[PDB]
Amino acid sequence: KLKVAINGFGRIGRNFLRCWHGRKDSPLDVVVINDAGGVKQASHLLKYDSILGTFDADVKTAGDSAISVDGKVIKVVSDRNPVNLPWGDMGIDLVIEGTGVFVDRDGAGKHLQAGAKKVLITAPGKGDIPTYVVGVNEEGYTHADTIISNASCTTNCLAPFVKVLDQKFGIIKGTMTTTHSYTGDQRLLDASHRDLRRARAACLNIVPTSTGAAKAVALVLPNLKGKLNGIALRVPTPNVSVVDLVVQVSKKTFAEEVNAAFRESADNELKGILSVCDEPLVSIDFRCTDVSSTIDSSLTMVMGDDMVKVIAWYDNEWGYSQRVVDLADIVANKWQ
Amino acid sequence: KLKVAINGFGRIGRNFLRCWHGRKDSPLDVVVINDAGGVKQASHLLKYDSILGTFDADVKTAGDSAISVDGKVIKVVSDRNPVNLPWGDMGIDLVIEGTGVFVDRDGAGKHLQAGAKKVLITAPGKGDIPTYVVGVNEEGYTHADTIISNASCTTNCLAPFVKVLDQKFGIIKGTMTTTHSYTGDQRLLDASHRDLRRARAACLNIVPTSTGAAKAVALVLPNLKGKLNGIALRVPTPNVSVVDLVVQVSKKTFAEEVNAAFRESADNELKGILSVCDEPLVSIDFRCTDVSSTIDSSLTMVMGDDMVKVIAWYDNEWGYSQRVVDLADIVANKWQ
Amino acid sequence: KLKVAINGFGRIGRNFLRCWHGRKDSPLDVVVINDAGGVKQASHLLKYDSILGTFDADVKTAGDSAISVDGKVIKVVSDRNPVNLPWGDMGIDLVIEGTGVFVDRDGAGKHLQAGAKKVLITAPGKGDIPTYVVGVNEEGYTHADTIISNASCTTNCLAPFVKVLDQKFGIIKGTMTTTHSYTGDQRLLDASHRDLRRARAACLNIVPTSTGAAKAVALVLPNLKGKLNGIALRVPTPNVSVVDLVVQVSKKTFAEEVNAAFRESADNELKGILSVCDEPLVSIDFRCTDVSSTIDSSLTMVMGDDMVKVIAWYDNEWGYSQRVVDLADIVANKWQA
Amino acid sequence: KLKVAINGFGRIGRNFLRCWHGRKDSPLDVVVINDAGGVKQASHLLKYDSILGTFDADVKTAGDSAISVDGKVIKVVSDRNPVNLPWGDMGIDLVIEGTGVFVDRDGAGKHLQAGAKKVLITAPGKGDIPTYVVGVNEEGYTHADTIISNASCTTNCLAPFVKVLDQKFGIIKGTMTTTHSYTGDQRLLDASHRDLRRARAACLNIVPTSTGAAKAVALVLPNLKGKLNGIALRVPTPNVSVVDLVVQVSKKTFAEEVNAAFRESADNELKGILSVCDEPLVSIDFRCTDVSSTIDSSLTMVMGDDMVKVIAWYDNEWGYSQRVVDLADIVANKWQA
Ligand SMILES: NC(=O)C1=CN([C@@H]2O[C@H](COP(=O)(O)OP(=O)(O)OC[C@H]3O[C@@H](n4cnc5c(N)ncnc54)[C@H](OP(=O)(O)O)[C@@H]3O)[C@@H](O)[C@H]2O)C=CC1
Ligand SMILES: NC(=O)C1=CN([C@@H]2O[C@H](COP(=O)(O)OP(=O)(O)OC[C@H]3O[C@@H](n4cnc5c(N)ncnc54)[C@H](OP(=O)(O)O)[C@@H]3O)[C@@H](O)[C@H]2O)C=CC1
Ligand SMILES: NC(=O)C1=CN([C@@H]2O[C@H](COP(=O)(O)OP(=O)(O)OC[C@H]3O[C@@H](n4cnc5c(N)ncnc54)[C@H](OP(=O)(O)O)[C@@H]3O)[C@@H](O)[C@H]2O)C=CC1
Ligand SMILES: NC(=O)C1=CN([C@@H]2O[C@H](COP(=O)(O)OP(=O)(O)OC[C@H]3O[C@@H](n4cnc5c(N)ncnc54)[C@H](OP(=O)(O)O)[C@@H]3O)[C@@H](O)[C@H]2O)C=CC1
Repeated sequence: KLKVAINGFGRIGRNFLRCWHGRKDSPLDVVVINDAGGVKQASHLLKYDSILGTFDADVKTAGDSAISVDGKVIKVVSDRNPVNLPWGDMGIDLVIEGTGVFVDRDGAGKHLQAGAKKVLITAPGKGDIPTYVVGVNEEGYTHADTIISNASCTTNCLAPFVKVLDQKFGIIKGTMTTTHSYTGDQRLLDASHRDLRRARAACLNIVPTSTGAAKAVALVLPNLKGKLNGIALRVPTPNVSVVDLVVQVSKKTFAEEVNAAFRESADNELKGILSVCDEPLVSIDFRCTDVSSTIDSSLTMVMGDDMVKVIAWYDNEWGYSQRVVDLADIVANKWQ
Repeated sequence: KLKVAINGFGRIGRNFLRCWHGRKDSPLDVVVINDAGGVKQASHLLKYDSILGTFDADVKTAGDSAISVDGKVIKVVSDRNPVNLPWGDMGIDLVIEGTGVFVDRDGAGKHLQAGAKKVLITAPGKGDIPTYVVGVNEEGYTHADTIISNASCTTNCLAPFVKVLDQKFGIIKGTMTTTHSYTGDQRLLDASHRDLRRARAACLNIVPTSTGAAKAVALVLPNLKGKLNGIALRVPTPNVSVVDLVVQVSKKTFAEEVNAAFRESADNELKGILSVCDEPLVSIDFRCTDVSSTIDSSLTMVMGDDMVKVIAWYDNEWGYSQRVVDLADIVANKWQ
Repeated sequence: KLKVAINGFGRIGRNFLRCWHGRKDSPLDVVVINDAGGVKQASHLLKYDSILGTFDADVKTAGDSAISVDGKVIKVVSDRNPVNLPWGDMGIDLVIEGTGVFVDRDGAGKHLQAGAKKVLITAPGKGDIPTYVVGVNEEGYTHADTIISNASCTTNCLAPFVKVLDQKFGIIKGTMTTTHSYTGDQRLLDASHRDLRRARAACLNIVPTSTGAAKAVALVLPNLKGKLNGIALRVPTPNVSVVDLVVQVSKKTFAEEVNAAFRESADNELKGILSVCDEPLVSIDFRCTDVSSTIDSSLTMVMGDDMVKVIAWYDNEWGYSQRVVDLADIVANKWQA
Repeated sequence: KLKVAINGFGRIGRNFLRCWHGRKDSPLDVVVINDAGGVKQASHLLKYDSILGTFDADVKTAGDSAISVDGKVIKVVSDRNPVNLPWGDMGIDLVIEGTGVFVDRDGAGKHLQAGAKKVLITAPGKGDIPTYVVGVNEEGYTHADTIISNASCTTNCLAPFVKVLDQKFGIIKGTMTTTHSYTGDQRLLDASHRDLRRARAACLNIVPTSTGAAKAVALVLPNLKGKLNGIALRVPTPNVSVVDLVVQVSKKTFAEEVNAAFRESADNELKGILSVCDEPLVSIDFRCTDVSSTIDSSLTMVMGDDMVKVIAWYDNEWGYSQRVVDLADIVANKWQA
């Protein structure tokens, strides 16, 4: 019931399509896809995936202008410049901007120029762009918004439980470290990169790198402005990441009280977004989890009664993608 | 000038031998080695190493009771039970206990029974065993000690800079997380293990696990008793690890002041033990570093003036081994 | 029907249970497991798998003596010594031996001493033990065999299509190499091992190691006695392997014909055993394939009309386990004691 | 002596510089580098290497136009378009082309348009470009060749011992497979790529991919035209590869004899090019070996007296680079313009 266009059929673009496919009675209708790769490439890389495994659905080529998924057809275009896109011609209502290169208002606006009605950036938007994290501040959304951001994968894992920590105990200050799976932005072997660390062989190193999730939390949760900072450590795993948040709170507490606070939310206002796991699991066990963040309850610690340490897992590819579909769903429900 | 016996020719045992080999005018004399493996195995695995690379020295078999290194001969025995060892027969002064199974007083004492004069455990000693970290409290050592511990690799990285942080700013409370390279204690593929997490495929997961380094710091630095706790995250790298320490201090400070405090120590009382790196490096760049801990100066952060976050690198195998040689050197210099 | 006991709940042991669980109207009944690790461990590792993913079934501990899967309770014992197992007491018909330590008659025989009626080794048997490969020589099995072998994962991948090659082109001689994923027998980090190459860090090296798969093929395809040989190259992947076979055939041929020969068999004789893939895929795309061998068609080459090169993929864990289930199924159907 | 310019400071480009740096009394003088990434980047990546380790030399930036290694200053420029390079202005004699994008005459020719006197491609040339393999056909090079190719890392590993086999046993036909470490052309995570197999996550798969190494061997050893073929299997290791060759030889032989043949050549003809290792080693033990091919003796097999299987290791980065240095050395010694 809503014409959606996928701009950039990469990890997020493909995960998004498969996430959408699995939804029941979806308000969205993916009609077109744009990628620098060919049509035979789109179908091949959509059907076979080194992380999600083979797609359980009939995926084949539909000529040279489209692909087929369980019968349904989806147009396939290719144009590095968004302005030259048939968005208007097709009456595209929403464009899923997942190229990683059109994050500001100028770049992302080119979709609007091409005739698109609205755009959702699958990443933090630079400049003055409204960003939303489902379960944290999506209510602030309004159809009047033509360009919106769904933040980063890390921000979607952090915001949900930081919100609980702040409402229940009151965060004073804090730092975070995310031991993150490597991503396409890194190099397979030591090679040129503006970030001299991300330039190093990704499957061979623990790669420290900056993160904006810490400060970005303040966007969706104003009360946290200037209260958090952090860094990231990219490690040799292909997917699934973990956040290590340490905060000083105003109200004294203890490990199990903190955990119970998370469970209360997980069962109510954050059901489907936040989860608490009591099992002694490892990263691979969290692949394909729909929630944005899963607290490893047994790792929660409190030092000196007011320094809380929380460990939360998140499938950076799949989990975030479900959040993209959710935000897109909201756009379709609060339309015109 | 001191008969040393290597009990357990594993990662630490082999690294220790190669570390010792590189020392100039060493007070130590490695005369014997004991391992569950054969003689041809000891020489092969000593000469070829997937982490340290090929040993630059002539290593060959010396029959069925010894091996040869650059000409020098070293006896090779094999006996799972230490009591049945020719320590007394050879007049062994010090035994480098690196089997990982004789960590308490009963088990490690068996070396003394076999005729050994003293034992140095290359790991935290369980029970009432004096533990020392060079550069932190080695002065407390006395020849009267028959069984001593050199703590863990993590404790040797943490203690050095925690000592500086506490003397210069006064630690109130803190938590730590070590993103650690996998070790032999983990499983290559999901298999039986008392620790249900360490039981999972090590090259495929981020594996949370308990650590005693946090509490162990209190042994070598009494003032820290009950002030720190922490966890470990084993990741898919074969060697080199990193500590992420967050502490609340009494004296307000800022990132560069903290770094300068580390440099001051690195240049004086902690020269050779602690180091500060201003380069934007990654884990592989710290392999074979002799220091116990290297602060990544650009990652240092301070939140709200009294919450300090420090990131320090350490070669868990090689770096720790140099510390083993150092403690052994001390034992030889404060002998009888 | 058949009372089955699993001895050694490792990769194959757990892949076996899950393989069995997926079968419909199984003639087998897994009633007990001998896990050295314990009940909590058996339940946890069965539920969570780094390769197979989370078992889609309700798995929990049952008291301190068993576990349950979707309600079916399975007893759990722990004795490293087979002779002390309550096999006779429980009336165990078939013991699935997947410890990797009781691969010879004296070892496996211990299960018989404990009362089990028959033992099936999930690996090449050592010595005079009959070995079978489903799709190649299973018909040779008889209820009289007290100790059988299901061969290795490599033999199960090779034998099937080698059989097609031989009967269709006549194999004169040949050699093969398997680029194999690492396994529990290798070392995570450089450490003691009888095989000085397997002693080296598995996730960091290309590790050459001997293989009996080539010779083992003669045990199931007598016609190829002393005609094949080869080695293995253990590489840094957790599961799924690939065999590279180069044979000199009597009949001059060409790639397209060789592939066509495989397709015929795959569609008939070896349906469910051998497969042919025309897609340009990679190792991971073959995880959880039930067949024991999948020919990569586009890689088939023929040099000088008589030198054939074949590349076949195989899930050394899941595909092999499915075969162990099939062989056990034959033991049940051929039973009648 | 020879004014050398490095175009493309990638894995080979940097391995080259370090290889050159280790040489004594080199006839080459590296005076400029064209790095798209910049000066700080060229200096940093030259100093810190995830595979080679930290360069044991004082490496720093020099102003904003150059870098220096142990005091020797090397200019750095950045133009993705070769035609605009100051080659003529600097009087560059030889351009080391390691970008992987100017592998044909029209591409490499751009360096000549910019004033360089000669171009040496660190990869198979596309089209009518003469290609050489040090130890096999270097003597065929003449100063008249303006654009040459040093072939691929796989061709440099195969050719050398294939030459020994052919002249000592006569190769009738053959096929090979190289279990190759991944390279920058593969994708870190599933992503767009002309080669649908190379598009797949490199550290997570066994990736089959085509190779020209077999055919390329004919360019340096004419005698083997149309006699060999093969493929490549990219595996999860960062560096070092291994070639698996299976050939049918005219003269009946046996493993011990084949190995002995390699040792003779290694000790004479191909000393410093071919080597023979009797140790049971693994991939990592061959990092930084100067030879371009090391025969794993204990793995040599012969099936039916005429089917020979050879396994040879090679550091596709460092060994190849050392060869690029040698070929450049021949350009200098054979110069005289
Ligand atoms: N991976 C993850 O865990 C998450 C990523 N994100 C964000 O999503 C974005 C993309 O990331 P990710 O999918 O991971 O990375 P990928 O590189 O896998 O996806 C980016 C895609 O953009 C495509 N592309 C680039 N330019 C164009 C263009 N101009 N027109 C059409 N297609 C184009 C690229 O095609 P080609 O390959 O041909 O160059 C590539 O397929 C980034 O903003 C990232 O931060 C957010 C959450 C999670
Ligand atoms: N790796 C690292 O980063 C560090 C490890 N350590 C500590 O050092 C110890 C060993 O660790 P590590 O070297 O890493 O592990 P390894 O398993 O590589 O070394 C342990 C060795 O003990 C040998 N061994 C076991 N029992 C005996 C015995 N009874 N007699 C003779 N030899 C025996 C084992 O032989 P076999 O393999 O035949 O069973 C193995 O070679 C542990 O205490 C560990 O915590 C401390 C600092 C750093
Ligand atoms: N992995 C694969 O791809 C294939 C393996 N195989 C074969 O199957 C066998 C096992 O291999 P795999 O599962 O891979 O390896 P694992 O090591 O994962 O399994 C072996 C199991 O045997 C258990 N065990 C050892 N001794 C005993 C005992 N005495 N009593 C009870 N349990 C015991 C071990 O327990 P613990 O860990 O407590 O020591 C371990 O769980 C081998 O014969 C192997 O060659 C065949 C086909 C495929
Ligand atoms: N790696 C190995 O094992 C071997 C590789 N080779 C061959 O060498 C070549 C390069 O391979 P490799 O070093 O491995 O790969 P890399 O990608 O690491 O090196 C290629 C380099 O070319 C640079 N580059 C691209 N275009 C230009 C340009 N127009 N001007 C200046 N610099 C440019 C790239 O810069 P940037 O990253 O900024 O895009 C990159 O640094 C290929 O021909 C390859 O087949 C041969 C033997 C061995």
